[PDB]
Amino acid sequence: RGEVVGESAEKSESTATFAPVTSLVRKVQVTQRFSQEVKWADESRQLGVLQT
Amino acid sequence: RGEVVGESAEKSESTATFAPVTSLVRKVQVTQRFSQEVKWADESRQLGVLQT
Repeated sequence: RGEVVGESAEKSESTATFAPVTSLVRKVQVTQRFSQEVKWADESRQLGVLQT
Repeated sequence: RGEVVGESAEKSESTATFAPVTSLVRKVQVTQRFSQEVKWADESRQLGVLQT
């Protein structure tokens, strides 16, 4: 901030203050489980279940 | 769905789910009955009745 001062009046200081802020780190996973029966059914009959 | 995991938190599973749906089959008929005298009237006068 600025300060208003007289002719030989004593001057002050006012200085910028700073602080840090920090990230977190999040790991996200998805796991889908199915029978090998479902792989056989899809690859024979062309369902597109594994692709969807 | 995704799951948020720590550095050695235990990972879980979430899998897609599916179901089938089925059509019906439906047979539709229209039958219109007329006298032989109507066919003769129509084709001799050009009535257009049988075209309609």
